Amino acid sequence: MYLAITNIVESSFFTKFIIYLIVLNGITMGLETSKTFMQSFGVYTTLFKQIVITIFTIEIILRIYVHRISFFKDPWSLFDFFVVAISLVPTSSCFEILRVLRVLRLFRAVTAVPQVRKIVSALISVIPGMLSVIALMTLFFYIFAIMATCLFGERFPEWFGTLGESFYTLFQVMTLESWSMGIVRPLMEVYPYAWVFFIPFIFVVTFVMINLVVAIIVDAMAILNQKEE
Amino acid sequence: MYLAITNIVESSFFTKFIIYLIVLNGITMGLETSKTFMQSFGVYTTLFKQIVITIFTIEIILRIYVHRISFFKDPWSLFDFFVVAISLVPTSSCFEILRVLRVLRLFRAVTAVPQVRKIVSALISVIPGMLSVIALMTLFFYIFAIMATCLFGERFPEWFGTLGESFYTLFQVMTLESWSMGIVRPLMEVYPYAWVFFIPFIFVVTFVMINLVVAIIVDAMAILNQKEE
Amino acid sequence: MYLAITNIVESSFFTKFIIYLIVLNGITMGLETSKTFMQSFGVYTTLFKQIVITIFTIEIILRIYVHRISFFKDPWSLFDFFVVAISLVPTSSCFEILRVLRVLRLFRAVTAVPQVRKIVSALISVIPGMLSVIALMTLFFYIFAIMATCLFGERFPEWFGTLGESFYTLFQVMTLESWSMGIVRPLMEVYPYAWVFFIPFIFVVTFVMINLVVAIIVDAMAILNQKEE
Amino acid sequence: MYLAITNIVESSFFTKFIIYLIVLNGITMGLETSKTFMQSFGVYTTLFKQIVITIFTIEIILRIYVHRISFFKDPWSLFDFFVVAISLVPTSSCFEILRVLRVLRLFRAVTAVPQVRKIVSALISVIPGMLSVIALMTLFFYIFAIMATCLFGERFPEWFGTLGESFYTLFQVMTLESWSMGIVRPLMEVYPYAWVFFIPFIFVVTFVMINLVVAIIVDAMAILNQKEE
Repeated sequence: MYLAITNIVESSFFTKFIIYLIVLNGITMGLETSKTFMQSFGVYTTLFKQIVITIFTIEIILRIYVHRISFFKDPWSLFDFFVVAISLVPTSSCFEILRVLRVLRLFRAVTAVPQVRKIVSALISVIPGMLSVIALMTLFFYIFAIMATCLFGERFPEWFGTLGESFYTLFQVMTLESWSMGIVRPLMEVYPYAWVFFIPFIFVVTFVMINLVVAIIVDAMAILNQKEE
Repeated sequence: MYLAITNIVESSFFTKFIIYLIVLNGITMGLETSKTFMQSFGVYTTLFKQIVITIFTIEIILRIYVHRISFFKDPWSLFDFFVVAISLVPTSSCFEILRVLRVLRLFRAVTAVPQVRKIVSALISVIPGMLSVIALMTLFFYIFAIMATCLFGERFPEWFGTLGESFYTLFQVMTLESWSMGIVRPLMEVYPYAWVFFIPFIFVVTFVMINLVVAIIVDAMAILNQKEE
Repeated sequence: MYLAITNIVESSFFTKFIIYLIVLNGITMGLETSKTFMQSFGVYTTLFKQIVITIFTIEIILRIYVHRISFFKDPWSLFDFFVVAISLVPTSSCFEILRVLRVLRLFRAVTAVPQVRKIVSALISVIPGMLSVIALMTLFFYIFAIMATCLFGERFPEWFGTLGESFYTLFQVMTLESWSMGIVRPLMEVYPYAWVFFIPFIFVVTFVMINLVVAIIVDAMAILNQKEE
Repeated sequence: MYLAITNIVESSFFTKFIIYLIVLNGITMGLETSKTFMQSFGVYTTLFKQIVITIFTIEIILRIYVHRISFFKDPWSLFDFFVVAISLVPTSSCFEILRVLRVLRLFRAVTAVPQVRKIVSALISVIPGMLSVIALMTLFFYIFAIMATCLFGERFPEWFGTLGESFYTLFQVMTLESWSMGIVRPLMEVYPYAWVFFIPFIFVVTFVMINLVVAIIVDAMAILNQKEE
């Protein structure tokens, strides 16, 4: 009946069986990289793949059939429905296998007891300031990318062509690798005063990326210092 | 009258209209990078640019006409007058478009509610120590640049020529990229005991740049630990 | 007798003599690098090596003979038995000399007084969260290595061949050096939309490596704020 | 008399005159890099240098003559006597000009009021743990340099020759630049299992360099939490 199926979806036996077969498919996705193992057991492994994908679709849509609107409030349901919906089509560049990320559900069972609850609570509570931090960083990258494209546009072939590639190059200047010997020394061969555009930028955006660490450390100590009042 | 004009400058309708047209020309500068869009809609877009910068000078000087000395106390007024006055000349290397940075005014509206007030209060209160930190860093770069120019002056063409380029090269050694395979291995081909000039330097200035992070984290927790007394 | 030998193993004279000869062989392996010193005093030096490893095996197995099961509870015993048992064979790639690491026992005597007790207590207490952090990081490297092998498998010769080398290359992208000019610019010569695989990855795993620093700083202040209640 | 000379050494007029001429020689050592300025005003400038260094020796030895043993307790006296005594000889590799670092004495006057007293107190109090941290790091570099020299000794020409150069190369691996494309990819062309020597090392020593930041942040908050009891 309706009540019996809503019991049987929440059965720990069959749910742990879903976890069993999904970590099984995770390790045979680890085995698919070894081409010889796919030469040896190929039809068996693609049978494993196709069967666990169709029964994965079966169990997710049965989770819909039991909890048509009751399935809405769970962010883990947001996670697994993202995994089903975005990775529904396999006629693409083989990237179905990110559904292995479904096994992240098992790491709910480690979030409870051994002191990582405070860390994940800090990670959850750091959201409404870190989003404003990344919006400020997007504004800085926007204005500096448009300034860099107005300056170093024509005479530079590949690092400042479009808006997206100029954003990419200034992002790589933020990641702090070879801005001198990959970006500056070709640029000072033409423009002798392009250094005064980079030197504030490498300061300000890495300083904001340090301020993010400051914000998450004070957010991870606010819950600690809550315990004295 | 005079009072009515001082009311009409503070009208939320026309002020939000200024914000509307400034984010409009901000995304128009986002569109100027795509040169096909400038090929198609060019006269319209440059009409947009010229008209909104003319009325931008109009509204800023009207803000002067209403608050001749009352406009002095606001650091946001310092900001917008910097943006207008330094970027008043367009007969230069195309860099007018940093007045898009004016839309930073809109991010006052996010500074109030969602917990970033403590972060920006930490960033405001970190000033009178971080200025001494950057003065110490400037002194270290000064003495190490003059020592580097006395040592590696003649026999190296471009990394230690002037004072500014030597300061630049030691700054890049502080940014920690290819000091070995871009700076050391040509240097040890001539001077076999020039390593002991770098190895203290890469330690001391990166250690001070870590101490800056220490100072801003303790300043971002001082406001937190103030709330128990 | 049995009791007298269990006293003489704990004799401070002979135990500090073991410490004397083990720091002696530490600086002897510091001297083995200079091959002229091995040309001059070589037979004496290898005599020193063979005699101290023979008597080292003697004293460790005498520590077993006195404390057959009483020797179990010490993690320092785990350390020295690892050093003896894993490096018992010298017919290998010359790597016996990591038994010099035995002198780490002497740094127990600095762990007591001068304020490093709090640091080593933080390092001991940071274990049951940092293990979950490294398990999460291993899962991320697993899924991103298999996704990288699906995407950049065939047409790239050495950076994405097996599973281990693809894991290695994405680890090097985590170490943040030349992902652009060593990994991206050959990749964008073929795939024009392979950047959107890297740009989330370099964000998420370096952000988790920053979160590790957050966890160890709040663990090093929890013992501090313990002292007010 | 004797008392009057011990007053006249502490005269604020002549002491501020020493500070005046030492910042004067600081800025003209900033000017010596411009060789045209040395072409124009050269004899005057070297006259300035020679006269103020001989009167610098005069005032330092007068500080000795007034306070023969009373000059011992000051670490600033340790600083200025280091500056005079180690840099007394000018017949060397031109490196006299580090006595410009004497102007650091003026930054005592900024250590008092504007909140940096807590930062420099944290920097003073971080000593007896950070020395043990750097001793541990020296031991790690010692054992890993000897292991790297035993493994990659013969077939590698310049990165693993002596003990000092192998220490230097593993230090550069700690500085995290081109360990892959400068150190690994030549090494995996011969040894296919040398990666398992690097991958623990780049983890452990950068993790200890992060733990240094942890120690200095908790030391900079211990003085903060001192103010509640």
